[PDB]
Amino acid sequence: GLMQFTLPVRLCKEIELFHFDIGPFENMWPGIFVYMVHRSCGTSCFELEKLCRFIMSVKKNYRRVPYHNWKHAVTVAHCMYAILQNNHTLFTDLERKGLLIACLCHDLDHRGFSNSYLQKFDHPLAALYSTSTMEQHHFSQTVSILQLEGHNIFSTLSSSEYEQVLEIIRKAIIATDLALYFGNRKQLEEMYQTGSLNLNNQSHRDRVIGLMMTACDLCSVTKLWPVTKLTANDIYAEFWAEGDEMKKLGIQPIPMMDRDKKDEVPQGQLGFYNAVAIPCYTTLTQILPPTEPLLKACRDNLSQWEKVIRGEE
Ligand SMILES: CCCNC(=O)c1c(C(=O)OCC)cnn1C
Ligand SMILES: [Mg+2]
Ligand SMILES: [Zn+2]
Repeated sequence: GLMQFTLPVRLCKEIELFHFDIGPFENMWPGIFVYMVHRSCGTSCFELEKLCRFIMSVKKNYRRVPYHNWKHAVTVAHCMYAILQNNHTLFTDLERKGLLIACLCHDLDHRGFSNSYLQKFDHPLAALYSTSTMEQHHFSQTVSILQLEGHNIFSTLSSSEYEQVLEIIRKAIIATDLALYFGNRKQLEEMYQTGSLNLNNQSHRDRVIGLMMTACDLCSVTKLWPVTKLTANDIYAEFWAEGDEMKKLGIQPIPMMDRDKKDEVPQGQLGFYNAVAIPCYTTLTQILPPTEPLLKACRDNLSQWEKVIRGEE
């Protein structure tokens, strides 16, 4: 009850910043996650005992893949923590609870492969879920861990509060499906420029939360250059493994995933910053002006990728 989580001074200070890196000590990441929940939500909102058991079942159900791992889960929850703390009054007690758990859970049981590879492989998950294949699985794994004896961190919500939070978490996780991002940000762009955007309109909140999810999911592009640069290696380790599996099915992969075309990464990053990241943080900043640091950090890293092509590194 009177049990707080305290961090070392540098973590205590740096964690509040968008660009915070959770460091290489895995055994600290749970404490970091609880610290974020307690400051974002209250020391009340979850029974510590039940949270601590949920966090470890969640950790256990992430795999040892180069990028889509437990570290990704906590980095993505941290970025949601920075957004929610810089936009205090805009979000309800339940949204704050739901989104942090959504972000920790959003890639549960990822195998390091795209929705596309499953479809070409004809993986059984591509039969059970025709769109947002991994993402329907991720929410499905979430609900399974919530159903374990001593794991319902939501036990003390009213019945209708329970269905509201599992609905926030489902929309939140599904929205991390990048095929859905393009449409969602188009509709948010138009609604803010024709001025019809209304944060009291549930279908509008849904879209805004969805963009937040995309923004947190992508947030390795908003870190300091050396973090972003080293994360890019992990991301390409999964992409080239997938490309190798595409070749194994006798399909030529897109160049992004072809490890022979390692030369074109810097140009592939420019495409992704221009086509996805910058448009994402731009529209986010417009709706939530305190998220600007993410835009500024993204533009800086766009700049750094340009210097790699110009042969300046
Ligand atoms: C699979 C997740 C979607 N993409 C990314 O998260 C990403 C990329 C990328 O997609 O690059 C494509 C050439 C580059 N940096 N980051 C964070
Ligand atoms: Mg995902
Ligand atoms: Zn993710």
